[PDB]
Amino acid sequence: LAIKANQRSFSVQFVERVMRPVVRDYSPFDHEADIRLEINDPLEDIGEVADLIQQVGDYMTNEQVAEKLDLPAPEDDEVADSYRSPADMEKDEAGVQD
Amino acid sequence: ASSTPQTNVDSMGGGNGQDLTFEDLRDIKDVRDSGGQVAQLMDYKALLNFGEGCEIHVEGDDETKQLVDGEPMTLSEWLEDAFPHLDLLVLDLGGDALWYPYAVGEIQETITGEFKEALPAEPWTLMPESDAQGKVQAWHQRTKTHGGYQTQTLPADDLWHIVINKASARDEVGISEVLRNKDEIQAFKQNEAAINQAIELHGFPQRHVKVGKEDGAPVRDNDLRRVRTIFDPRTTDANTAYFTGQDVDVETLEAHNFDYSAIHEMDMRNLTTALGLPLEAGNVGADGLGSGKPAELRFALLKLAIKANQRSFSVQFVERVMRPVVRDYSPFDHEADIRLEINDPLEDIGEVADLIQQVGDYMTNEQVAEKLDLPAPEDDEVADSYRSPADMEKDEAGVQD
Amino acid sequence: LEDAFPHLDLLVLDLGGDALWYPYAVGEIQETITGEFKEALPAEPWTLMPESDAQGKVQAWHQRTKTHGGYQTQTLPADDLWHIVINKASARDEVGISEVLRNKDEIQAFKQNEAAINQAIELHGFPQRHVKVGKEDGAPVRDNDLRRVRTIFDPRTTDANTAYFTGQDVDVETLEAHNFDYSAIHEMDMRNLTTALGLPLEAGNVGADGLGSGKPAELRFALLKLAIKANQRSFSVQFVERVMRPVVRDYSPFDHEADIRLEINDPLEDIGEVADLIQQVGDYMTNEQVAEKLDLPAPEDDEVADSYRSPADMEKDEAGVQD
Amino acid sequence: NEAAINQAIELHGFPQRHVKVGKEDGAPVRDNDLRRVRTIFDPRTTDANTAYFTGQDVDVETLEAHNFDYSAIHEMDMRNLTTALGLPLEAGNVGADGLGSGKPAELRFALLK
Amino acid sequence: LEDAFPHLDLLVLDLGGDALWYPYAVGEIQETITGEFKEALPAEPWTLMPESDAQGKVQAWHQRTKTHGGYQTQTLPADDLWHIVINKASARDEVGISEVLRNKDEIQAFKQ
Ligand SMILES: [Mg+2]
Ligand SMILES: [Mg+2]
Ligand SMILES: [Mg+2]
Repeated sequence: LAIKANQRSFSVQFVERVMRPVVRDYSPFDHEADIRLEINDPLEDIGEVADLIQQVGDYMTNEQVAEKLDLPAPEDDEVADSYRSPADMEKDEAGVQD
Repeated sequence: ASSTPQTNVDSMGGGNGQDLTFEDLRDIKDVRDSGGQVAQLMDYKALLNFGEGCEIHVEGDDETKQLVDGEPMTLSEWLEDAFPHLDLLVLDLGGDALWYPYAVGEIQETITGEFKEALPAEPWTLMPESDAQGKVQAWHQRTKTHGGYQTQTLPADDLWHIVINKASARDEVGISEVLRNKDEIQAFKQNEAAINQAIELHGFPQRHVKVGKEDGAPVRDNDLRRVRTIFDPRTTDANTAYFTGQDVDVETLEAHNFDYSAIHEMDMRNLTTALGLPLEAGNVGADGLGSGKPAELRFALLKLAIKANQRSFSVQFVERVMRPVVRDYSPFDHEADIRLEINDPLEDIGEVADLIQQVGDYMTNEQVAEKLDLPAPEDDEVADSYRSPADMEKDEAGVQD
Repeated sequence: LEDAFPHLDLLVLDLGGDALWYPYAVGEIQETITGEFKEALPAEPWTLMPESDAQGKVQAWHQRTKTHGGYQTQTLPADDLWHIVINKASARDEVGISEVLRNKDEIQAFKQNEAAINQAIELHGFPQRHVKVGKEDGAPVRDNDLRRVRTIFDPRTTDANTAYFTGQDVDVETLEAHNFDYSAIHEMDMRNLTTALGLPLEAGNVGADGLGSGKPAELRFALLKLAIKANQRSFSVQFVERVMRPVVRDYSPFDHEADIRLEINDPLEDIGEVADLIQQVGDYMTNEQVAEKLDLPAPEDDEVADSYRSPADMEKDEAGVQD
Repeated sequence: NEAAINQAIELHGFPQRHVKVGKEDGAPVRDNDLRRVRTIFDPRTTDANTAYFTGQDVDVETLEAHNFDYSAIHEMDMRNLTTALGLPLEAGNVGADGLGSGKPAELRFALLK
Repeated sequence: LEDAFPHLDLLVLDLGGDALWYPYAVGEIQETITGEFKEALPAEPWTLMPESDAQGKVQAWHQRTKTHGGYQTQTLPADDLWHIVINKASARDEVGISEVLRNKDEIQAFKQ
């Protein structure tokens, strides 16, 4: 909680008074865009995340899983937005008698 | 059957404002500013109550949908745009309302038209003036300056104030938990100082050289100066040896053992319990209480206390800062069913996942997404279903399960 | 009623708190500037005392409040006030008992023993230096002589690694820290106070051997839950009967004789234990009964709400094959 | 027995300072002389790290806190009262070895039910 | 932004470290010899102190640095500098608190 409070306080402030001025002054983009910087939790357990994904992956889109699991989102938006696994969808290109 | 409430409210008008002087308020700041163990404990209280962040809900949000910036927003989208860093504001004000009798601030605008922010004010600088029915009718401000102090008064119309700790309903001015416990805080600091001074004197052995024969010739100060020069601990080293006549004795003041650990554990127990924290927050522990139903009770009590503070803050923040912002700067209905809710700091998502495995068959996909702290499904038809969205996708074809 | 009492969770904690401390919680019913119900508004319970008739019913309320001078006094006809009593001597007791006043002697005993320990730690918890000067049966040493010795041996200016050189006729004695079991006195005090206030020992940051385990644990936590249930039911009945029903008469188009219940949540539920139960015997519970135990909204369609097999199982029977 | 323990803790639970003044077999010290010594050694105005400087004919003795097992007296009293009122021992915030386990537990909870 | 801030993981650790030790992390925005953004460039926080207006906003920055003799002094318009405060007394506090100066007494006690 103390780390989260410090991280959010730094992140908001870094975006608002160094990233946004750079987007005004040196960039062809809109500086009013919804930029967030986020700073990683130092004490994550990826095994605890993997356990969670096994228990309730059936309620998470493939992008939500990739986000929690700290991976790039899937290549195709159609599978990224699906709930069932990308491996399960590939396995449904043919496949029989499971 | 009353418009004006017909029951009186114990107003100490003989005490001008409340009996809280600016010096009492500035002494709360002195405790907060000072650092060390007591300040860190009250920071842990703020972080438990408010550090896990927040979410805005509007009951029936979908029906609010309106073209604001020529494009669609519901009131939840508009409020999320209006209060973009609400997690910081909630931790700041929630902190202030735990230390001081209130958090307090003003509503600010852009140079013409739109809402800027809800802007806090330094709570030690401000005290309320109350009417005979206990309502704050004006705010009085004293601030440090180029000279000593400057003084200011404000009509209580564009300020807002949140009270967590209060004596009762009707109490619109609240209580500082610090001033309430000042005697216990003083006791803690005094015992800490007593231990530090006792370690300095008694925690370490000291050399006592005795010179001359007992019932023999007396030794004067100039004689002891030469002996001091020989036995000086400044220039002695670990493996120095001494050669003497029989009439020189190297005695020692032993380190006189006392249980400063138990005194610290006692002090910390007193302070943590006085501040309503569990003993564990003070880096101190107790036997048996770490286990079973004894553990379950104290952590249940902590979560109940947090829940009470969170609800008291959340209701009040909506009713006297979010709703006024919706009247003054917004195209939506201010009478809409807005709720702020502040996250439980001590959730176990593994326990939630275990629950969803056992009884997911009785929860809609939206109820599951809510418990699991995720966005609701994209299509309302699947959101409202009871069987998993992955199972419904699997039923686009699928065979021999 | 949910629209009439939007923040009832806060009101219940406020009044329930007051009715445990004081003999009663007490307050009034308020209206908007014309017409509608505003709120049930509490009043400061230390400021109000009831006047009882010969049959023990409260016939009037008497209020004393601090003011610009000393005190001002007020009297109210007990018609638009309402009051909740949790702790009472019996039925017929319409005025109730303060649990604090009832236990005042034990609270005093606790505070006295606490003060005694703090003073004992200050005097006896820390060793103190005793320098003795002069030879035994020798020349006497006067106060002005001890002032110079005090200046040498001053604990204020001494540091951890100071060394001393003396003639034979100076003795640096010590008052040891004289050991006493203040921890056991605290445990005893806390046991007395918690048991007097009907809380378990564990609430006081104090614990007991064996009592954390097995049937010994189960009994004390059962006793706590029974005491809570008794208070909750006593408050709930009374809140409905003498504030919610009057509001339903005076400001509502509904029947005040309707079967209203307020119920207050159990603080010590284990949702995992409930989920285990639903797995074992869900096959005997309707979907509404499951949703009630599990603390969820009832299903959207009454036909599925009233069914015994899961709503997910019924959805799965919209087609589905080869399970 | 409860009142007796509270009084015993007050008198015997805490150590007390005994300053003895004058030389043994020496000149006597009168009440007005002890009043001035009391003023020097007063526990009311003493603090944790006070130091004392004296001639040889002043002794700072102590009445140690004399150990007695008030916990066992409480456990005995509570066992007496709970059993007299037909409640299990556990109701009084007091416990017993072995009796929390197995058939020994099952009997007392069966009796209660 | 990923192209503009290629080593943000190091910058965040440097500034985040400074903003925990000192009342603020502080720095400037730098450009290539003509046109494009170079980097957000930190500055040594012990060398810089802010000047606050009556409303508590930093209106100028004041800099003292060691040199060939003793010290030289510099002043900057607070327009092209930027500064991050983690530890602060309240909102409105734009100058922040050093956690070290706050705990100096406890640090001295430890070392002694
Ligand atoms: Mg001689
Ligand atoms: Mg003589
Ligand atoms: Mg004589």
